[PDB]
Parts: sequence; structure tokens; C-alpha cells
Amino acid sequence: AQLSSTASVTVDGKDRNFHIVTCRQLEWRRMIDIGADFSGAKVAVDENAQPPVVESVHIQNLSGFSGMYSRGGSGSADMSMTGDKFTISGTADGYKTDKPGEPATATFKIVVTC
Amino acid sequence: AQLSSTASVTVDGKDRNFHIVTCRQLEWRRMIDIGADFSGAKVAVDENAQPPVVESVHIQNLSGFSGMYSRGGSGSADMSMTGDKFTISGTADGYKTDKPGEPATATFKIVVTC
Ligand code: NA
Repeated sequence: AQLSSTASVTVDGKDRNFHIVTCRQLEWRRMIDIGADFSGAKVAVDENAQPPVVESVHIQNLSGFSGMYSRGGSGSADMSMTGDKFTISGTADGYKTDKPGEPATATFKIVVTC
Repeated sequence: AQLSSTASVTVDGKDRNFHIVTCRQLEWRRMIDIGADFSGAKVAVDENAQPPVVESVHIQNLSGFSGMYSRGGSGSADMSMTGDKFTISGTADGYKTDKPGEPATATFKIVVTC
């Protein structure tokens, strides 16, 4: 997540590294897409808020977890910048791939450089 | 959604009826929680958009399916309002709980009144 267009995503202590990262500016949000639709993470950031605010986090089939966070809903997501590097950390409700019929709330940390 | 605080959720043709519905608003965003965390659906709508758009849907252990939709990418959703009644249609990616580990897409219809 130090090299450009790379990311690491940790979910309940399990990591995935990505070389596939695309950031877009869909006003007024910065959209960070890590991985693929099938397996990856999508983060929407409001960069014009001070401090910047995470509007949503969708983790899909990543480290055995899928989860969904929306600002105003259950869970949380906080962000910080280290130079170009975003860190987005929080909790998200969803389900573990092993047990899709049971609820899971996982702690996540996304480190990503566009 | 015939009467207030009710919902019907159909996933790949299999319907569940709910009398447990909670709705919340954070500025532009309307959040609709149907059922329970163990078996239910959570919807985030952006009402600032004209017309309103579905931001995300998290279906949990409902009609034998758990899965996610978020705006962007291959999976999509559409919605309309008729008076107090929301109708939301789309696809979600997740798992049929009969077959854990086998990625599955499902067509959903949510009709809900807060
Ligand atoms: Na999508």
C-alpha cells in the first residue's frame, strides 16, 4: 500500500494485498475501488469535509468476509492520510463466507494508495 | 408494504413478509432496516438524487440468501416511490445459504413502507 495503486485490506486479522486499484472522482465523492466486483473493497470518501469523512465501505468476498457500512448506519469507518496513503479503519456488518446464514461484524483496515 | 412499517422482500422468487421496519434519516440519506440483523435487509437510499437512487442493499439470511448490492460495477438496482411506498429492484451478489462457498447472484424486490 506504499507503492502507487496498491492496497492492503485486513479483516479480523487476515490480510489480502492488491495491485489492482482504481480511484475516481465522482463528484462530490472520491471513489476507491480495490480488486474486482467479485472480490474487493469499494470506499466512498467525502474529501471536502474537514476532517474528511468516509461515506461508505463495501467489502466483498475478502479474507472470507463480505460487509456493508453506510454513514448513519451500524458499524463505523474513520480515515487518515499519510502522504498519499489512505487508511480507512472501522467495523462492518455482513457475513463470513464459511457461514453465510449467520451475522458477522468484522473489524477492517484498508490501506491504499491511488 | 401495504400498511405502515411493513415490507415484502422477494429473492429469486421466494418471498418473506415483515412487520418489523425501522427507518432513519441522515441529511440526504434514508436508511431502511427490514426485519432483524439475523434475517432481514438494510437499504440505503440517496434522496438528494433526482430521482432518488439506491446506494446499497445488504440482504442477510433472507429467503435462503445473503448478499450485497452497492452502486457501481456489474450489480445494479433501480427504485421508485409511490406515495409512502418504496419499490426497489435489483441484483445482489452473495451466497445461497444451501450452498456455502459457491458465489451466487440473486434478483431481489423490496416493497417497503416506513
Ligand atoms: Na455494484
